Amino acid sequence: HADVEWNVPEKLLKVDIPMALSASRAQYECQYGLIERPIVKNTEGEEAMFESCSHRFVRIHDSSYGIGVANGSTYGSDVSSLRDRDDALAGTMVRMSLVAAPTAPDPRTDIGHHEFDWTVLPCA
Amino acid sequence: LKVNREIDRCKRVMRERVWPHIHQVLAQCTVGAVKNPGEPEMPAAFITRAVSGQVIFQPLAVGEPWGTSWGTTWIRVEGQLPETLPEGRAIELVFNLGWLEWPVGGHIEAMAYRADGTVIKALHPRNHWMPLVSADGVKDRVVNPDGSFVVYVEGAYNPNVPSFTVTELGTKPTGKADERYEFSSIDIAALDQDMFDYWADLDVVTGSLENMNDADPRYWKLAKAMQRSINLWDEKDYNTLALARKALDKVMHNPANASAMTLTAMGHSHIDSAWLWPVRETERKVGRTVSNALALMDIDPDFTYVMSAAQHFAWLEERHPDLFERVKARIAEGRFIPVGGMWVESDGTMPCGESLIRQISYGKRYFKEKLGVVPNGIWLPDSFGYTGAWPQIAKRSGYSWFLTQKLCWNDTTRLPHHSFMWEGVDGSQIFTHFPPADKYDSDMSANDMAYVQSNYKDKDLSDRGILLFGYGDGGGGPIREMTMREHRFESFEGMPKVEYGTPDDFFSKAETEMKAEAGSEMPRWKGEFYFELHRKTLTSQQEMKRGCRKEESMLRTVEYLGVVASLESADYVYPTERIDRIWKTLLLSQFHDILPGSAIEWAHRVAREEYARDLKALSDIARDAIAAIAVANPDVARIAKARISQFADVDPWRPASLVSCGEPVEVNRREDGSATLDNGLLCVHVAADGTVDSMIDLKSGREMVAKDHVMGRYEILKDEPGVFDAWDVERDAFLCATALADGHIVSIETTADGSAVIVTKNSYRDDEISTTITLRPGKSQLDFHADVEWNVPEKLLKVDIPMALSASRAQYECQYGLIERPIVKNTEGEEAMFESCSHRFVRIHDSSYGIGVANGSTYGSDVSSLRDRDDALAGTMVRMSLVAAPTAPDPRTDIGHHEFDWTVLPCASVAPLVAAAGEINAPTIENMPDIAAPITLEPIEGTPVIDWIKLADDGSGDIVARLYEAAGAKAKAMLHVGGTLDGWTVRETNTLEQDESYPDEPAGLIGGKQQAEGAELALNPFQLTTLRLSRA
Amino acid sequence: AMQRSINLWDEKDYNTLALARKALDKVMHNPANASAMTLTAMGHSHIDSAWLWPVRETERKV
Amino acid sequence: TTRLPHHSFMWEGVDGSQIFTHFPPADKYDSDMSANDMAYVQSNYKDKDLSDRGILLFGYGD
Ligand SMILES: [Zn+2]
Ligand SMILES: [Zn+2]
Repeated sequence: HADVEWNVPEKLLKVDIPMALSASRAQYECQYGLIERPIVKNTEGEEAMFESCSHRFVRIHDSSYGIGVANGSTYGSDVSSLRDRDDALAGTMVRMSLVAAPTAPDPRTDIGHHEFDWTVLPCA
Repeated sequence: LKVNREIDRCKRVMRERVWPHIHQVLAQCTVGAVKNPGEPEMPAAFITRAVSGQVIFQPLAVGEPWGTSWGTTWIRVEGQLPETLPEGRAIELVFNLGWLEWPVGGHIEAMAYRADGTVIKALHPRNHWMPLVSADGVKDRVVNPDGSFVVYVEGAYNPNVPSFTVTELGTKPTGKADERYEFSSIDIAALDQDMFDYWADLDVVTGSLENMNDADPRYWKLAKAMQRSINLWDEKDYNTLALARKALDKVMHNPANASAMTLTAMGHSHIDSAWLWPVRETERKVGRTVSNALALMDIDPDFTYVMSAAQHFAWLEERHPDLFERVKARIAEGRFIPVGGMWVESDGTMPCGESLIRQISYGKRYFKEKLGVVPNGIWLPDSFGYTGAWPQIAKRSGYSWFLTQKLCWNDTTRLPHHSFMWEGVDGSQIFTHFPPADKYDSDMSANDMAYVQSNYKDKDLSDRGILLFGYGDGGGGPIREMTMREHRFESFEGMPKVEYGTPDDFFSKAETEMKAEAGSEMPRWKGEFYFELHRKTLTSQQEMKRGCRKEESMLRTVEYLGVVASLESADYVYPTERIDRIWKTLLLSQFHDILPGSAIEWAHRVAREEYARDLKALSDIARDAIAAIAVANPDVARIAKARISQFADVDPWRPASLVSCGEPVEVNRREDGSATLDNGLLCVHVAADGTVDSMIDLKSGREMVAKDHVMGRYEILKDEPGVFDAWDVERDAFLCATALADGHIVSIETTADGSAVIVTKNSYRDDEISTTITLRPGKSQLDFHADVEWNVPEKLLKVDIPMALSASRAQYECQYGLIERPIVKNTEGEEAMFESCSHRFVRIHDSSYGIGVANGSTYGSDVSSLRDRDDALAGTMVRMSLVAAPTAPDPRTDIGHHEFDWTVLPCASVAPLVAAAGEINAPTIENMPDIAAPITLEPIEGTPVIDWIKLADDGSGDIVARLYEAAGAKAKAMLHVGGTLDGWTVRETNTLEQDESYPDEPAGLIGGKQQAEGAELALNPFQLTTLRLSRA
Repeated sequence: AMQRSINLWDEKDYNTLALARKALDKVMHNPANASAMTLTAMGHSHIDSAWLWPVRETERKV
Repeated sequence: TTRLPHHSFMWEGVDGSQIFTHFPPADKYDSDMSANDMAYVQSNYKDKDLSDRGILLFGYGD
């Protein structure tokens, strides 16, 4: 549970959740049901999906295990693979966007005191 | 415009006013020849027989074909080498035997020998000349004290075989001269180096005007000098030549641009081990190409040449012993480079994991004892896609980089990058590069420079590429015209910088600089390289695909028995050499032209009867080894019809039998023709016309057949493609398929064991399909076995399996592991994947259930969703291709009597599917005593599978097991060993059975070398580890 | 280099300016091609002595 | 309708006397010394095979 006192414009904040489980696709939820999107983006069109929506949770799983993260009010995230310092596969990074501060139609947008809540679970 | 019309004048000047005045003809030679349309003999045995008296050499006829198709003509040439030869000029023979120009390695070739059995140089369409004197007063050894000399020429009258066209040429020696090639006066000529340099300069200059734009002033400063020169050269006054070259010099020395790329050029000729010619011809092709390569290492230094396919080196060792010691002299020098240690350039997707590992091993072994080299990367420029398990195998085999180019022919999509990091399913990554020229056989033209620099897909952060040149696909190598137009492109402002180099150094520096430059932005590709072309190569010649699996699936049994018999009986010699010969013969029939089945009728005929011979020879090593175990354990038990299938459901390598041993299977014939098979675990209902139409999983209580569909319906597609008949499938065919609704049940019966069988018949206008559906007691799977009497060409057969389970992706298997591909293809690039490979099974599953289908020899399939007649979702259709009949290189391909086997399972997890695939692909043997396996793992968690228990190759007596993980989840297990090898140690190796560790690769064992009994194993998803057990 | 520079200049921290210019320097010093033309530049402004204004204005324009 | 063939040439009158004439290849006297003008000057100059020399005027004119 985080309390932010955002004051600087033209910046974007987000937190990360590095998971020790590696898979080829990530699992989000829809209004009713679920979808999966690639993690490693191969073609030119896939690299255009570098940030995506997520209602209330994101799950990275395999045949027999999985780790999930559920949020309160974020609505945004992105996933990518993680590589160890000796350059072996480590897991998957799940970053979820918390608060941004544009300037174009609103000069003073999103200034001060935002709350955020989330939770991490091991879930088969 | 005036310039474009000035280019034509310059090209015609090159072709007529400059080119002929290079070889000044001095005198012509007397000739006599002997023809032979049979199979050729070894040259060494002919020369010594042709020196004493035993050949007559009746003279040739000027203007007639000098041979017959697939024949050999030996020609004895005698000249005089007269006096008054021009000063400081080279003297060489010129062989103009009626050459064409388009195919270099396709039509006739030749090879010139000395009168002791030694090779001089080979003769090809664009490279037909032999050095007599080298413009320096030194003569070749074949010159008498006077000008007399004598040459023997072995000429191969190979016909030109079209790629896709019905023909009778690729069958057998005809004895007739179909394509006429004349003789036309072999002669002697003096070479003019200055005119030759002038022609080279003109060629370099005039080829750059087609590729520049009329915006830089260089385009105009060039086209002016080209015009001033050819306006100054008068072929009737030699003194003007020196005037013409000086005009075309104010533009030849201009330093390259600041940002221009840098290309590393190496000579390279690709030889397809068997395609459009018999395999008895490839040996001579390798010989000719290599001889050409060494005759170009004395035209200029600093020229480098690469060569792959250790099998080619072996073929060269046996046929030209003298030409072998000249190669090794260059290897130690550093200009001749053997690359990519492998037996042959195998296929990239079809062979199993053990095939690839054995190829790498045999190649590395040959490159060590003979040449003394250790390659660092895999050389595979020509292949119909790549499996996706390649990165892990390569990294765990000691390799560092990877090379491909064939993936440019994709019909829909272009890959994003040329240099990138390729990560497999396991997670290991390998640096991969495509040559930007989009072809391995370049001619070092200006067109190729312009294309390389203007097509390279990573010009912002790499500015470094590779460039291969030479005449390939049939041999021939590079010609001396290519090398002397390389020194012109060294700087040549307007074009990339070019320099010679070796592949290892280029790859090292390119990878390291691209890494240290890009940062954590390095391009990356995870998955497999699906080839969007040539879909029919998965089913082109079925007897080749069935042969590759049946031989290899039983090499596993034969090698396992050698382990069991070498532990039981105290005296039993394991036949290493026979097995090695069989393995090499197998790896030769997995070339990228003969496993896809796209070669002439002759090549497949030979390769087909090899599978028959080695299958028979293999099942005599087996029964001779089983005889040893039979005397060591003389009273335990013996069962007929056993099958050692790795990873069963209860006992992994125990030899299970074929007698099912359950309670009988109740059969309920109905009056309308339908029947109802029902064992304890399934309730199958077969309709009146084959085609199971409902299958109940009595354990869970779920329908297994998609509603309003029937399982077993045969379709026959109408595939008549545009080009590459034996290669690819139109999408149009998928629209034209017609089901065989007619049919009936021929017989319903039960057998002695208690299983139930149903025998069906089906026909389409000439041919017959008779299926046998079996239900065995105590097995939750349905077995199909079909016998086809295929007779109609230009058709394609396949069966369908409609599944009552709907998902968004389908699951196939790779060499080691699994992959998933979409079912509903959304984008334009996805619709290009309408047919795909599948080794041994396909699974359609969801969160809590799944249905799988395993096959025996098919290798091909495609999936799509199924929609009910009221237009609600029904399930998924799985169709797998059985047999096709092209016509292009083989007029009579795949005619008559094919067999097929497959099985369908309900499987929540993947373990029973793997067990069923292993159990359906295993061969049968007789009188096999049932004894527990020596190596066993008790699964604490996950699904680890021991694949290839075998003996060591060092002859020391160790055991080597290759175990992996086949579920996609981490697996923990521990090792249990039988009472025959207690006290033994265990340790971890690489795939080549050597004590080498790599920091970027996880290991299986926990610890080091320790006692075998009780050692534990942890395997991260899709990991491949190798255990070695030693007596001490 | 154009992309690397503007990704480095933050108008709320002046010390980053010196960092941004150094990125847009690995490409500013590259010698012209061998065959490039040569142009002789001179400052020149053409004054139409009378057009779209009275002639009493051209004097001030000069 | 028509473009003249050359930018630098010898202009001979009715009498027979000749004078050396040049057009600035930028096709305008008021240039702003932009990259567009460099690209245009080098890619439009009509005698690049034997002259490789041109003039370039810049400033706000008219
Ligand atoms: Zn090839
Ligand atoms: Zn004016």
